[PDB]
Amino acid sequence: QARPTVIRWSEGGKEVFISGSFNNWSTKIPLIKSHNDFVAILDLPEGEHQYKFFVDGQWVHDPSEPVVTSQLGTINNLIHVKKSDFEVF
Repeated sequence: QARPTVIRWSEGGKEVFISGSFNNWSTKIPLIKSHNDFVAILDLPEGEHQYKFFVDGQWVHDPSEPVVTSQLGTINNLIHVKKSDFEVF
């Protein structure tokens, strides 16, 4: 079960994308420009996901978010998605 999740890239650049473990590093999703900033909203299942940005042609992490080292040895950002069980009530 997935949540809408806001991802904001605020270190600037001209063209931003995100990819991550949530889609097995299979595709990049564009981030929309808005006042120095790039944002996307992602449908992501509860739990922890690793992710990284493709900014002006370079794979880069957000230095303001937590990071982790992959099985491949890469530095990826980590997001925890909270469970939304029973939030209707």
